[PDB]
Amino acid sequence: NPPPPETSNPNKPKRQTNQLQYLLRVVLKTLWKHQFAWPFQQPVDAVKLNLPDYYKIIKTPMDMGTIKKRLENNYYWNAQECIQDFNTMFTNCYIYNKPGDDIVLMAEALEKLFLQKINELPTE
Ligand SMILES: Cc1sc2c(c1C)C(c1ccc(Cl)cc1)=N[C@@H](CC(=O)NCCOCCOCCNC(=O)C[C@@H]1N=C(c3ccc(Cl)cc3)c3c(sc(C)c3C)-n3c(C)nnc31)c1nnc(C)n1-2
Repeated sequence: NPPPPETSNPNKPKRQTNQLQYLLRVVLKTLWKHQFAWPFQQPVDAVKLNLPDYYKIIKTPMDMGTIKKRLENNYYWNAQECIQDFNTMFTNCYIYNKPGDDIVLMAEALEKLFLQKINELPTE
């Protein structure tokens, strides 16, 4: 297992935004409470899951556990940076797995929920 994605950067000035607050308050909390959140609340444990090829195949690993920390650490520069991490997290799941897999069906539901909630976003 690699080290997790960084959750802070001393050279990146901390920053907070109306949308970044909404993404932590509204968007992240919804998916984190969702029944399908559990495979995404932390980085993929390739060791525990016996996935030797994962971190060779998945070049940009991302998870909601990382996203939660970054929103709480004001690591994100703007909402768009947080949004892309969510999409990257779903994409990794989609490409690494096979069609019909349960983890795909769950990621679909979580992604439709993610998109439904960011239609309700301010502007910045
Ligand atoms: C004694 C033997 S016999 C034997 C072997 C040996 C040693 C060998 C072998 C290998 C190397 C060497 Cl040198 C020598 C031998 N190889 C095996 C076969 C082999 O190569 N295995 C390793 C490759 O496995 C890849 C396929 O993995 C399928 C499962 N996918 C996942 O886990 C993805 C993962 N899913 C879920 C998930 C799933 C379902 C649900 Cl509802 C929800 C989530 C998930 C997350 S996070 C999380 C916390 C979970 C639970 N998650 C995310 C996010 N995104 N994705 C995932 C083999 N083949 N023929 C023979 C004979 N052998």
